[PDB]
Amino acid sequence: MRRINFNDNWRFQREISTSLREAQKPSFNDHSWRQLSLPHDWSIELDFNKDSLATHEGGYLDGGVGWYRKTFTVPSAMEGKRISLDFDGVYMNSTTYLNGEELGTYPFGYNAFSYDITDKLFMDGRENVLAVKVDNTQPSSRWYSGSGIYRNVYLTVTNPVHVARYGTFVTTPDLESAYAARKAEVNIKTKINNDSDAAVQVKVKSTIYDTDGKEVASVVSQEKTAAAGTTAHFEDNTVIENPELWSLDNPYRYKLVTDVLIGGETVDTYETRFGARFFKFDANEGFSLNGKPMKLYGVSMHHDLGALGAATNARAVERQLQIMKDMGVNAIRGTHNPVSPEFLEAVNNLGLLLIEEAFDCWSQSKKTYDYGRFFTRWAEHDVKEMVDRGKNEPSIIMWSIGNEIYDTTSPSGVETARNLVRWIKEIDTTRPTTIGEDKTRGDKVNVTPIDPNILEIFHTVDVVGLNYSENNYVGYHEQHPNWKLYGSETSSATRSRGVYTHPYEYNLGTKYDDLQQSSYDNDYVPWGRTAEDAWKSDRDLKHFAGQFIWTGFDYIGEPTPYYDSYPAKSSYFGAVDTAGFPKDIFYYYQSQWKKEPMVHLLPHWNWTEGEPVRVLAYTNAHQVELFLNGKSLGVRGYENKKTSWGAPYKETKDGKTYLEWAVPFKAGTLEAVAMDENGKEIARDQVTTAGAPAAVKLTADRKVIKADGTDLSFITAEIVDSKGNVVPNADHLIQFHLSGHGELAGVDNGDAASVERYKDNKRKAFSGKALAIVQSNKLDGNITLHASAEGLSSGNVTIFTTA
Ligand SMILES: [Cl-]
Repeated sequence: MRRINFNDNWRFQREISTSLREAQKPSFNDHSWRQLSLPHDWSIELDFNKDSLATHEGGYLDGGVGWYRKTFTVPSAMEGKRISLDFDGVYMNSTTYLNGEELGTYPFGYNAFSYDITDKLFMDGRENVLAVKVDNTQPSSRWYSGSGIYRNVYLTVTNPVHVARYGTFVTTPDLESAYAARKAEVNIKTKINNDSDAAVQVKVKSTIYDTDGKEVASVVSQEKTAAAGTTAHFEDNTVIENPELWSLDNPYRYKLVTDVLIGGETVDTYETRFGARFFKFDANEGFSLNGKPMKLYGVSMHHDLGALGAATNARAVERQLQIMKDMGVNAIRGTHNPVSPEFLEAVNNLGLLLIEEAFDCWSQSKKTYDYGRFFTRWAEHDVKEMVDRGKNEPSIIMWSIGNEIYDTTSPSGVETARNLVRWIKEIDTTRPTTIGEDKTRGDKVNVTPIDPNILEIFHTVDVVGLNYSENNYVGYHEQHPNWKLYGSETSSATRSRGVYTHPYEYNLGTKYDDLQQSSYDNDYVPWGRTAEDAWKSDRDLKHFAGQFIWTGFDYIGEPTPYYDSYPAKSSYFGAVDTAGFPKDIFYYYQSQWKKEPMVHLLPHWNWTEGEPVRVLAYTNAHQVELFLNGKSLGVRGYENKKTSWGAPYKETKDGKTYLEWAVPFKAGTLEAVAMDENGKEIARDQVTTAGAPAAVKLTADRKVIKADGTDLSFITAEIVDSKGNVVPNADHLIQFHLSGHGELAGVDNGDAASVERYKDNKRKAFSGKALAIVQSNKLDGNITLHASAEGLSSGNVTIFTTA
């Protein structure tokens, strides 16, 4: 096979009391070391440490130095092949050794890297020893990084003449024109390395298949010389008749098969999935995909997967992006680093647009051990790795050169911004460059005079991302009519799932004794906005392409506004908690961004008789009538408004994008009946007063999963009363017992202020719920999860795994 899974049969040990510098030596004694499979994050397995050098920013989880070793033989089927060791990502500052000799060192923690080991392996079934030193000396990060070989590891095995790494570039030049003529013009550039010791003549055959595997196009290149140790470049054009475009609703991808021909014989075969799509950022009209105008309904996403830490998992990342798509999201910003290949696969298959972002710093460091100290020597390598990895991916629309980069106020920053966009364009000229810039925010009210160096950087990129800068959206468009503006980072409102504090108080960067934030859209950072305010500023302007809220999902670390407030260890920014459980604001975004009628009530209905409860309805319906125990508490409605260019939206006469009642509490059932303009019912939602806690209820998101050792079932554990109603403030400890053909990969409840382990077999409910993550093994069979709590009845669920 051309690519081999190399994740199995590793050994791992943290450096704690004594130096592991000798672990580079083949003869080093690792018989005491832990045996594991990658991917692996060593930080997520550790207890929280309030004295951690990671601090609150890194979620109080230690990093430090760790070593991996693998002892292996080479199969005889690999003799005379080119062999490379491919890491998708190691966090961070790794040094790799084979048979006691350094292959190299790799500072950056979020790019793939590769070492040719063809001439370094012992063949003849002799033992080889790989040793990887991982140096995550802290503090290295403003968010939870994780530590170790947290992404997949592979061998690439080819004949001496082969398609290079990232050796194809498939494009659809002038697709808008071609498509109106019922075709896609397909430009294919192919790089062939000759790693033999003598020149060859080589041709490239390019065959395009549809998703059913039907051939749709074919082209054979002219012959070209490839001298020994050099790359030959080919460029070929073909046509797909009546092409299927890649779009959000139909994320259709073709497959290019590249055959490398020498003397008519195939010496290499290489596959490239791609999509045909075109898009535009317009200074006046905003964004459009395949000629359809739309706003970017965007979220920022960090790379951790909650209770899995950084350790990549295709199903976990697909689940996060499915939940974002359910919220009405059409676009993601990879804040603030290249994403995993599993994340790319998910956005390509789900139909989501992606901004890929290289850097959280250039040379000026944000944290002592971050990439800043490497930047001046490695930035060209790392930015080109990101672009070269992702240039064929239809989901990727833009390349961000950085986020909130201090250097952009300096002439040094101007020169760096020119270098980064030049280096990107040497790989890919088909996508706009961008940056996320916060330093024009100024006083949040008036149009900020732009720093001269920021202004020259805004002229250097194709598309200007503003962070937290609503006051400039109109002014910069008027003063710079050719700029394409969007919100690269917005809101940073803070909220805890199921917490309904200070209901009539709108507070900025305020801490409470409960270590929580309120889900009335009424807690947000001093630089930020409510969800509503950041949305209104965008909604109202056609020229503004859209926005990427901070954030879609909670992540580990950055527990703002609880800066020094252990056990506050994970974020409040997410629309959805680390466990995948939506907060109320998830339904606010649905109400603004989706067409399918919905209505969502908050808060819960467990209060004290007589107390006036602030009741909200998030809804895209014209009106809602609220009922308590079957009796009307009154109709609330929107005006059917239009933006300046006639786009319809719903807002009250007082400017609200939600509906509101004040209800004297009476136990029972509160019901929201959503109606169209005519009074016809189009959606309903209810909340019931819960009784005493009685049982643990388990629900699997997927009852059947693959017995491949990596597929997951996400099990919701709820605390319910004797009628099955979720107890909305329940915090009961749930003990999980797993039996069968699987393992408990993690537990979570999304509570930012919990220092319960993620790697454990018990978890407290938070606001009624907890999560258990069940992983398959390689033998098919049944997995049974039993969940108990003191004084309650137990819950049980069976998962089937298929081989
Ligand atoms: Cl593509």
